[PDB]
Amino acid sequence: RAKVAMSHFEPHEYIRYDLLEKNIDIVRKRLNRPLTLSEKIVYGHLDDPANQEIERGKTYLRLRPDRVAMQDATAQMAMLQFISSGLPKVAVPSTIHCDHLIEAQLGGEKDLRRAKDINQEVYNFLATAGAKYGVGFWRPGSGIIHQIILENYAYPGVLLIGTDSHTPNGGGLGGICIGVGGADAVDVMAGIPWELKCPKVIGVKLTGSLSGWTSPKDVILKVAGILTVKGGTGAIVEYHGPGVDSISCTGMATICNMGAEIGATTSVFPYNHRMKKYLSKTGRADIANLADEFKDHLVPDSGCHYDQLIEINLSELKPHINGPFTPDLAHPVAEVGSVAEKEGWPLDIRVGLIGSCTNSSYEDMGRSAAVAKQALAHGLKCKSQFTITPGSEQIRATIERDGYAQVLRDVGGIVLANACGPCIGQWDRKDIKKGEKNTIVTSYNRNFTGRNDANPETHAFVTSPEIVTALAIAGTLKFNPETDFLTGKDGKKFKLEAPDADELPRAEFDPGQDTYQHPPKDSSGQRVDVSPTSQRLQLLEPFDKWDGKDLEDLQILIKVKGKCTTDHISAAGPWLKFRGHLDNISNNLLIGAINSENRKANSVRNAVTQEFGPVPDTARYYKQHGIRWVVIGDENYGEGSSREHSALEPRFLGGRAIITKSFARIHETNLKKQGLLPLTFADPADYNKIHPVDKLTIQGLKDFAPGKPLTCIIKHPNGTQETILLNHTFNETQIEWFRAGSALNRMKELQQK
Ligand code: SF4
Ligand SMILES: [O-]
Repeated sequence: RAKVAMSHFEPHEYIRYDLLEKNIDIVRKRLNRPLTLSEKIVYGHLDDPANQEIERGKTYLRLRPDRVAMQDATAQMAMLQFISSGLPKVAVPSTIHCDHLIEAQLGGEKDLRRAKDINQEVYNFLATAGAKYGVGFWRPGSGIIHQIILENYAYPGVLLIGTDSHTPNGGGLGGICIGVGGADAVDVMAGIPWELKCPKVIGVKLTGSLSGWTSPKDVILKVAGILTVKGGTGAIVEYHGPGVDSISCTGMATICNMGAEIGATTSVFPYNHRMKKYLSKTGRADIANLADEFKDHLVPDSGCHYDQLIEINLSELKPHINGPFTPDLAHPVAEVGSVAEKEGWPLDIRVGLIGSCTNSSYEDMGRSAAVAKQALAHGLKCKSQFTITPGSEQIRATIERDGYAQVLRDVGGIVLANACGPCIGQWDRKDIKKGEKNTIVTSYNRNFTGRNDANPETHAFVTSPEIVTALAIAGTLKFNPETDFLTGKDGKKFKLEAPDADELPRAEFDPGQDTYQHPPKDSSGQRVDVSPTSQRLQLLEPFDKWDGKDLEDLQILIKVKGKCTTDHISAAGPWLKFRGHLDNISNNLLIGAINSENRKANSVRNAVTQEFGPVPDTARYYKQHGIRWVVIGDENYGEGSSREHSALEPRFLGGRAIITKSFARIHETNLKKQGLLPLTFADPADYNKIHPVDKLTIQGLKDFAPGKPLTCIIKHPNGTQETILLNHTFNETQIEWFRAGSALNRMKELQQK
């Protein structure tokens, strides 16, 4: 047996491709059919491969992940729940990355110094709880969670879970990396099996090769346009075909990253020589050599069956730019100017923003610098404001060293700290006023309303970093880098040629400053202090167990119209200040959702006072008076970012059930984890039978069972009653979470008490 360590920081934790192989072989003896690559890695990690029921789309798999990664906006509540479990140490390699609480304002070093003073209490809490429980800690300034994972922790065949919806990024290195809520990370840190509904597999066969201005980002901008934001739900997207070898390993991670915007469980590429190359240049040639010996297990079987196949010819793909509003409104760059003109979207670009974990590779930075040096060679600078977010300290130190950062400063860019910043709305943006209509273009991934600056009228478009750079120099959406001319300082018209740049540094990567803090797994006599008067951190009081009774005469808090993402439910931005304080963050509950009654945000009728007011204030009034309530939603409810606060906050303010036409995956799991009932209409037209004034009784909880629907009695004010049926996806493990009041309550019953 080979003894190759999982990373440079865990020299004693070895990669177990021997167990992966053994489990794949138990499973293919049972199934007698070819396995896709995602099937090999996922079934290769089952807790019990001989007995597990495997039906794509139907069974819940009990899995053993190799490691857990958390970022600091979700690590605080995952760790406060681990502290209530009472367990002494994490069971698997786990890390915390401090990337979400650094606000962009002054640029780089100045913003990091300010964040360290402002967020002291929280960074402290996380560093101490990390030292105490055996969790590795990447300090503020070190980089964004997915770039640090790609550079240090992802490898072919890993099963990794992360408390962030863009965890799929690590699929660019052939692993299965899945986004989860904080309570799912607590299961694995605690050592119990992790459950995942068996995925469907969408295959995307790539043919030809990219060339010119077309980059890896255009592949997933095209795929998002084809599948739409609800097309990937419950499936893994598995890229394959001869065109795969023409994409860099970091380009593969860009594509897997943005698969989060079509609702996919994750995305994955097969192990090939581009990944081998990246592993060797990031100090992990021993891992590339071991994966070469287990190569058969890290590619799909011949003839495996995909549930949907899409074919993309890379040689015909053109540059794309998606938005405004939703990531699946796809346009060629060649025609977004004309469409904008037509639709009334501002053509003048105020800000061009590149980088973040989706698009800060060395190759991305080099291609953007290659565009920028052509503008500089004609005496031009950006017309738009222009920001650059490096995804890690290693990338910042290396592009600084190889000269790209200076080219990007000379065209007018400001380099921001190695942190999410504008990508999750941590941006002190003052060039526009709130409600001023304007257009920004980014090389990020989500461009939903208010995501980047909390201004509903900002039209955000997502594209590749080299296209953001060319459009920031032109200053307008009415500019096509492939066809159009700019006028230099000197009066000559010139055309931008297609950027060419190296994939990886010729020299090695410069790691930059010391940013990792290993746990004393010696010492650990750390005491975690949470002040009882902190406004930022609060220990959890357990939720009530189920009373054994049906839910009668539930009040509707709000019937939501249309789209309701986790940012409508639990907004980010300034509310990130309270991600470790459940009572204070609950003051944002559902403030962005549209009430069907009046089509306004944050204005619902209080049933007792008959005043219209804020949703959190109304939910606290109902709670205070003993009125149990419900939310009614439309399709794909809870779409988006993974924040379990979206499920914790309604449980905390007295909600009992959320009834919708359908749920996004991570949010439905988070609702079940927190003791709420996520239920869907057995007939979606019944959404129209429920009016805001109706009261509901959910009956049948005594006989709650997998596959059996619950009965809902709609009680109309005129005395009419209508019965409808509601489906649920609970298996009996999950019904036990409901009966105990939460999954954490259940686990504590199992820990002998
Ligand atoms: S907020 Fe943006 S930069 Fe931060 S982890 Fe998510 S995708 Fe990456
Ligand atoms: O994310």
